[PDB]
Amino acid sequence: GSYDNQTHYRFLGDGWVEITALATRLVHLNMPKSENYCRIRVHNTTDTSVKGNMAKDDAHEQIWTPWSLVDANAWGVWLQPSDWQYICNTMSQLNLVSLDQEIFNVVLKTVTEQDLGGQAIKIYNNDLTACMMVAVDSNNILPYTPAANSMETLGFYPWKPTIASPYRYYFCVDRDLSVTYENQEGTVEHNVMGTPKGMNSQFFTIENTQQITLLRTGAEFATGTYYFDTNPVKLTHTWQTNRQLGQPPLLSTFPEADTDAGTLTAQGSRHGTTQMGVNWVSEAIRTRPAQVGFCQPHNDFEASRAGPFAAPKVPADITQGVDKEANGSVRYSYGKQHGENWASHGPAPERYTWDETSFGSGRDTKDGFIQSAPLVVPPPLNGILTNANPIGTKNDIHFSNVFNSYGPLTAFSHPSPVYPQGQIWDKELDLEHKPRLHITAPFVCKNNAPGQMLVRLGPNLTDQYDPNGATLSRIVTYGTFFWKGKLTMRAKLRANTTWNPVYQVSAEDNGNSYMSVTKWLPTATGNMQSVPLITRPVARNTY
Amino acid sequence: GSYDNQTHYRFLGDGWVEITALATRLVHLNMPKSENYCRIRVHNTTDTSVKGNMAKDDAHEQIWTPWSLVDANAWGVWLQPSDWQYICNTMSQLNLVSLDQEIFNVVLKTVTEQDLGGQAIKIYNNDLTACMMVAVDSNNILPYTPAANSMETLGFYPWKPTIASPYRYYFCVDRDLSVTYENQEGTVEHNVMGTPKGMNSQFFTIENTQQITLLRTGAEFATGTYYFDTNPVKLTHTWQTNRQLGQPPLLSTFPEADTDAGTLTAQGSRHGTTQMGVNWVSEAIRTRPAQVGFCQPHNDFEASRAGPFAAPKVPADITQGVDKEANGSVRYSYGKQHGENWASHGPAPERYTWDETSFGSGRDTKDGFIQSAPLVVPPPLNGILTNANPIGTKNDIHFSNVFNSYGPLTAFSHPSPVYPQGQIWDKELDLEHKPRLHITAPFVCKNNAPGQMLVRLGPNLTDQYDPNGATLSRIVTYGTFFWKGKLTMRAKLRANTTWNPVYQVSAEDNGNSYMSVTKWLPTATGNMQSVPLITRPVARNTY
Amino acid sequence: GSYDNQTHYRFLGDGWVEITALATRLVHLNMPKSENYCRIRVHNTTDTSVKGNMAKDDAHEQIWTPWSLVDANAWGVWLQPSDWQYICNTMSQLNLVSLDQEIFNVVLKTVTEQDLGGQAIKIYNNDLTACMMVAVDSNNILPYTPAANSMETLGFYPWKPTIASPYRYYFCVDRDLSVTYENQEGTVEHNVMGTPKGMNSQFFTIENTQQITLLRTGAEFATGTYYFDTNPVKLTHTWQTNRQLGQPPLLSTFPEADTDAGTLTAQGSRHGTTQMGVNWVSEAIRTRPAQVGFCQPHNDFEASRAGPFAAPKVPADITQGVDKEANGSVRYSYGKQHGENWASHGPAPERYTWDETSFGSGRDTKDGFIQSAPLVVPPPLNGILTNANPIGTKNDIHFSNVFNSYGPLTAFSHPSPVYPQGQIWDKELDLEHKPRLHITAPFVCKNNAPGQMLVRLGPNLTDQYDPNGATLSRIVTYGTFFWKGKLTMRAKLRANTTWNPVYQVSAEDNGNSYMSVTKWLPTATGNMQSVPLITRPVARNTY
Repeated sequence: GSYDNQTHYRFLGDGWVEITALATRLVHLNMPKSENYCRIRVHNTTDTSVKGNMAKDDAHEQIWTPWSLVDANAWGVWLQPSDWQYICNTMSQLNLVSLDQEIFNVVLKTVTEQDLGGQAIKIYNNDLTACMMVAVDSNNILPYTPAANSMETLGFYPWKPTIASPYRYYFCVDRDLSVTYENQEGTVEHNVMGTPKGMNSQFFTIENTQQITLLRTGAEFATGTYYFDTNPVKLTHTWQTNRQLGQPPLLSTFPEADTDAGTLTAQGSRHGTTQMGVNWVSEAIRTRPAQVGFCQPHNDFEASRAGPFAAPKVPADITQGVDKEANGSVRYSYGKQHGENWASHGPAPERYTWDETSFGSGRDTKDGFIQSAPLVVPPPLNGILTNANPIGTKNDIHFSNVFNSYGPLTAFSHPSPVYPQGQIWDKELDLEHKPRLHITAPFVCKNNAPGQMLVRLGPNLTDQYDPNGATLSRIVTYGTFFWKGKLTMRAKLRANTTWNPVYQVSAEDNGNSYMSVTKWLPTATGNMQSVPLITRPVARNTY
Repeated sequence: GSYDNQTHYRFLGDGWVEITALATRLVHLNMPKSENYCRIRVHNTTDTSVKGNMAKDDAHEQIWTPWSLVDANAWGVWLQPSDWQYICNTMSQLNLVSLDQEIFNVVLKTVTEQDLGGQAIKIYNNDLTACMMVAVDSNNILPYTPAANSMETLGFYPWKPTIASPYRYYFCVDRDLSVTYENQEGTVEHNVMGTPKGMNSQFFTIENTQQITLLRTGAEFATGTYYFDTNPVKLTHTWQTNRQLGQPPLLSTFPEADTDAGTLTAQGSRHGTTQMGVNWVSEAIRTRPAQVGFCQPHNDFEASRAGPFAAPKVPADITQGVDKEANGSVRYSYGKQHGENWASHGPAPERYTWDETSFGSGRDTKDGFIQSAPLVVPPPLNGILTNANPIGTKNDIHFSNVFNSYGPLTAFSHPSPVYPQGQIWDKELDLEHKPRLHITAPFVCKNNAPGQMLVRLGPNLTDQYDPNGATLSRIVTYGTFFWKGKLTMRAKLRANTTWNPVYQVSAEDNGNSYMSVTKWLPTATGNMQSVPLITRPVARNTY
Repeated sequence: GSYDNQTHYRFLGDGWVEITALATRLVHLNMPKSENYCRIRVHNTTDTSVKGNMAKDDAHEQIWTPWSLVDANAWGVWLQPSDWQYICNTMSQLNLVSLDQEIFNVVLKTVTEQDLGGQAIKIYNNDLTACMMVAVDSNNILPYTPAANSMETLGFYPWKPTIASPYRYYFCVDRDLSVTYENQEGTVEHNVMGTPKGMNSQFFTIENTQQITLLRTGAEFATGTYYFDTNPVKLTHTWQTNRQLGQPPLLSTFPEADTDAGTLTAQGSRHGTTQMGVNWVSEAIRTRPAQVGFCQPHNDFEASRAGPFAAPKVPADITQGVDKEANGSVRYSYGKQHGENWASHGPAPERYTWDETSFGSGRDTKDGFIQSAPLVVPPPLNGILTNANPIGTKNDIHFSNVFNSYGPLTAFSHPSPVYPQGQIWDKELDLEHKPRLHITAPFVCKNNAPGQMLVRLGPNLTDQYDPNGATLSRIVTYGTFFWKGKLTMRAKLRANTTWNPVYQVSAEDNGNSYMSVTKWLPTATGNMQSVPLITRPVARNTY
């Protein structure tokens, strides 16, 4: 029964900090809309029957459970904006050690109607006998639904009450949606969503799969110390592109003044190795150890059995010919509970394009080209496939949209954790050949995910209860409880090597910069906001 | 000297079955056509000189050895059709522990001619002194030729005598075959098969490489318990595509009746993350953890030093816009000894397109498209590369034939073992960077393959034997022997999680279904057949 | 205080699974209609005074107790539809080991009236002092009333609240109802129900016979581990009829093609034994070891001291001349709490004719006949009593309605447990010569039944309580409590003997088959249903 909410750094020897984060929020649990598990076939035939709207398709089928989950899978739950700044400036890498959770001070209440002055007011009595059910999926039978996807985790301000994210999982049906364009003459050949297949139909109930701990008013619950098995993410970014790996060419002449340029040895009489057949070596055509960053086939919509979906890109830099979509810049969309300014009296969420700090893996899709199989030094008109030639028959789809250049020697940095609206852990997929990375979470658990902590208000019935005919009348209940977490981490402090001062995440004055300190400060009525900080300030050397 | 042929399941604790399969067949060994090793240059100049016939090329060069191999690399040798059904319905995964082999009851006979009634009958005397040679390639010097490729393993019915597959391996020559089309004006520029190169020419004799155990009539041989080091394959299939990973969007309105649909929150005011630049999030464009299944460049014919060959695809689902060739559905072609109906009095084999159960990795190549680098919600005519636009100059080759979308975050399930005509183990290639999977065998041995068991009738000469001039007259011999194998496996029983009844491989009545029980039943004259069963009935959850 | 609801299989050695089922429901206990024991003489003189309505008689006399019983005597309480499928496909037999019960989280509430807006709403306060009474009939003095007879056991879906079945038992009076037919001229000679006889009149109160544990709000109760003594039922069906026992006759000629038939040795020169006097032996008249299945006198209405009742048949197959009533196919009639579709907005229950899988004991009542005492090979007109000759004077009552052919060598299989609406245990009758089987429960307890668990809301009186004059005014109370059970079982895994794939209980796609998976799936509003599964898929060999 303690409201611990602060982070303790415990400096061991050899520069190994043990960051022990702590979080505590008041979760406001409400009664379900129904106590029944039900599959709801979502289909937007008013939005995909228009020609060209295949990216506007969100038609699916989901089992909707009466349970709701307490998901704390975001960094803003555990760390302050000043704690992320102290970690990112000073530590060199971050790892996850353990995760301990707890539920205490369970309080359940009912509502009642009383007439006062001609109107009806609410009366909030206590239930000293009604319970709430806690199920922890420690073996992971149920589907893993992280609430950081729909932005439904716990609130990032410790002094605010939190709602609980309702639990639902995907039921697997068929969907076949035709491919048109923006003003196509004709029709949509297929817009049909199928039936439950007998092969792969999984109806998971929480009751038949979990061991449920009933919590009456005044009871506490605890899951003891899940231990992580993840790989350490790095809090320093890389800058070396493919043209900055190895030894530079030695200069024949040196600059006399500070503004002059140094000339190299001529290309016909220069040493080194190439892979082209020309009898000259330059900085562009050389033999590098590997290829830093690769060319994604950006904005492709693969079509599996469940309808079209955009293929996920690995996030890289948006290099100066600025292309956010061609490199996979994640566009977040969060609410008032997760970082929006509370003075935003609008229905639209606050949205932010996350810019990736790894400057070596970006692909400028306007200065990339492909020449012919022998190398001529000026290529002719038919000997170069530039990024302005139409692929197929149509313009606006050049070769960079279909060129996939992932190879056996492609190296790329792990994508950085965005601080407030991020996601900490994700479980690895149950397929036999698992991907190398997840683009949603920097820590992919190798063995087993921590438990989905599901909570549910137990049903309080009225006296007229007939279990046969068509009705379920129950007393209106709501419950509030405290959740306490404890995320132990393990960081390594930064060594100082370079001469010049490195980049640090400081907070500027009240202006119009992005680290304006008026953001992380409550207003005259208390409207806090959390905007994303930078994760990897200090550069590191790749090679 | 025991005819063990049955499978014993031994249930250990914690649900760990030790399946100990057993096989025994009577192998009918015949005399070779010649005792000489000879390289036979196969070249079909009557079939590839026609324009467009580059997939009809089977021109190569092979060393033909006088030895024949006893290959038991198929599941039908070890398991009954009722044993595969008990394993696939009830176990969750399968692993290989050991493999023990044995050769006993060696019987050699000669033939003779005797005149009876004006015609010549055969007389089958015994050889009590002639031997047969057994070589087991336990160190794997010789080339690894699995006889499950040419469908030449042991017979799948235990009550039938079996022939032995002749041993031959590939000799490495050059082949350059020109690329034409179906009615091209012109000629074939190159249809020449080269000479033995001095660099890579390997002539492997069984005599100079192996230790040969001579088996006279009444002797037995045994290789003691090769121990496997393979990875466990899974007997449960996945259904989750890329649009069914993660948390579903929460519904704003719920369906009133059982036939209504539930509407979601509008896309302009929905939370989550994308990787496109639009200020709305839908189910198609979201940020998934990985990409389940990838886009193969289907029906491409790469041309190495030894002529053209189709690049192998990873088998996936054939999702409802049915495309068996674009996802790599293996087309088997077996004979009367391996699963054809014995009443099929024809020269043509029985052939079956194996359909893959992993429903999440299939790629519908008619509803896949690529848009421009910024995202507009209806794309224009020049802003989408659909699957009906010609690539290059010609139709019927759209972008899906050349789009390779394998990336650093591509996840895909291991392909399932087809039961009767499958292949159990394959050795990993001796290259320095080995592939992730083999599309022919679910168990790739990490250290060393089990031994190629080669057998050969020892030469019985006549009295006029001159080792110099041009002849080798020898007595006509044939031999029959028993082979006994023992394949120990290790399976894990299935946990029951879902509410609804899962899919099971039952046998329907005498009708026209695929699991009609009249298939696995001998006819009025005894014509059995083995058709492929389903390997992964029960679905599992990927994420 | 744990909501365990899942089934654990614990695989011991030698293939002996210990299935430990678990159930937990929220039982909604209501106040009785009166606190008095009262015998209610039910007599439908508006329904049996019509001529011919003797099967429409449900006139009896019952003591109605103020107690209600928590009966968990059905398989749907303990097992999921996917758990029955895993047991029936994979296990060979089933036995009952123990049974442990528990009552916890007892919550009692009253209702009150408050005026709001001109109408009266209900107010549900708590009783922290009122109790509920729990009596467990561990010695079985009271009459054994299984609530699976009137379909009043606990609900089969774990996420639904359950009502408690009211307790009542039969008081023994006389009833004499005359036998008429459908349009008889005359009258009903006797339709009189008698008085309490002094010899056999038993008035059982729960108070004077049981030891009652009072449970106030926050107390728990437990009955410790009743241990069963039942016989194992078999989860594999038989198919061998009386004409498929023993050695077949050897064929003289064999079929040449797959469609030909094999002829036997002629009957005049065939060996074997008969029991007829003819000098020829055929397949019909032979000497079998026993008689599989017998001929019940179907649809007879015996008349004891308490009125007419249908004599119970042993359920057998309904063999192809389909007769469900002549073999005793049990016709179940269940409600919305026990397996009806919840979208059925009707007063009529859902009803299902249970079909028995034992294919060897069925009696086709159209191809059965009786010949004369010596055997002629074509019988004459007066030498055969076929199933079209009238018995007595009237048609529609042939000899199969009165032929009872149970003998000293009649063998018959035990009837199978229907899964959802079944009944698990029944106690054996207290008569000196007990029947061989019960047609309602596969496990008849040899020594002592588990205890009838009776529950009752303790009386809460108002302040004006006079124990003499005619009134009992009490406060309106209702109570909810959790019941936790634990049924340990003991199964044996299936051995695989046959070559062909055996029958398995799979789930087909969304169609119109009986194992359509849309049945075991909630709808868009959550209307689950439980239809009966098959209990004995895999066949076994009788002889």
